Amino acid sequence: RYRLGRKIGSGSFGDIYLGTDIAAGEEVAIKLECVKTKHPQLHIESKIYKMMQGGVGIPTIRWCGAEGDYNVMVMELLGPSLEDLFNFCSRKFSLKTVLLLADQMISRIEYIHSKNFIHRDVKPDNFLMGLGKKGNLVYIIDFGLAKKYRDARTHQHIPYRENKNLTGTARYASINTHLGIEQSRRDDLESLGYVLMYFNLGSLPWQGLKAATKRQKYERISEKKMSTPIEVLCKGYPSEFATYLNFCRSLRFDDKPDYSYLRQLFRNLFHRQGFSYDYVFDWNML
Ligand SMILES: COc1ccc(OC)c(-c2cc(C(=O)Nc3cc(-c4[nH]c(SC)nc4-c4ccc(F)cc4)ccn3)n(C)c2)c1
Repeated sequence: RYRLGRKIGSGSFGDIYLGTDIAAGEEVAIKLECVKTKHPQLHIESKIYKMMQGGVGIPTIRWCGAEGDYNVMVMELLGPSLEDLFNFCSRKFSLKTVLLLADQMISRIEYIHSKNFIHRDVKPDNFLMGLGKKGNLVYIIDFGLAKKYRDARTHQHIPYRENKNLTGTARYASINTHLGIEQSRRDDLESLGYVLMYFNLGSLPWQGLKAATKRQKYERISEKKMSTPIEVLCKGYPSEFATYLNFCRSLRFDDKPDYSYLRQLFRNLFHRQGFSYDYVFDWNML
């Protein structure tokens, strides 16, 4: 029911291709997993997507299961990632674009959390713009590293644990993630904070650290991140970004974040600039 096209990259635990849904006469994206793999995960991830279905900015998928030597998941085709568009904009976003993105991304993460999961890999590569009439909508992708943090019925939080391996990207990981603490809601939001300052700066001060082993690289990133005060990181930019990061760093393991407070930070800032309020991102202005 699908024709496989060219390879376009890799997800957390599989390979990504373009394809043709011949029944629908539509192009789709296809994720493949070797059926004879040590730790199968595509089916689990598909179940997570299905629990998220219908939410704003949640892609629609179809778990087709096993064809030949591969488990197959099919997703509606989406547009470029925020990293692609960041490079298209020469690696700098205007304050307007950063704040519009911030408002969408805080709420996207809140939705995931409302469905009892934490994402644990918040980074620009995992946010894709929609196509056509939804070209202004930011979608989130990739639940291969997501984890349930509370019981669906009782809302009982999972237990506090330590000595956990880093799951996700080192550049945007929270400080407590580097220290091996079990991730929770606070960590997704802290990662988002680093993503936003990354959009503001073009790079983070813990980028481009040289090391031999990967472990050494991650340790150097961790140390630089813990030795860079938030006020230094955010120097020369509106205080709201530092307030955001400090607020995230003050949350306890099982605290429910005040998402509306953070959105309101950035919205008040947004409303003091004298922008035109047409909803246009930087990449659609050049
Ligand atoms: C027509 O609009 C544009 C404009 C520019 C573009 O590239 C700069 C593109 C464009 C967009 C893609 C693309 O890959 N779209 C896409 C990717 C995924 C995707 N990306 C990743 S990580 C690199 N995993 C998945 C994926 C996840 C689950 C699944 F079942 C299938 C794919 C999902 C849906 N659409 N490609 C190859 C080109 C489209």
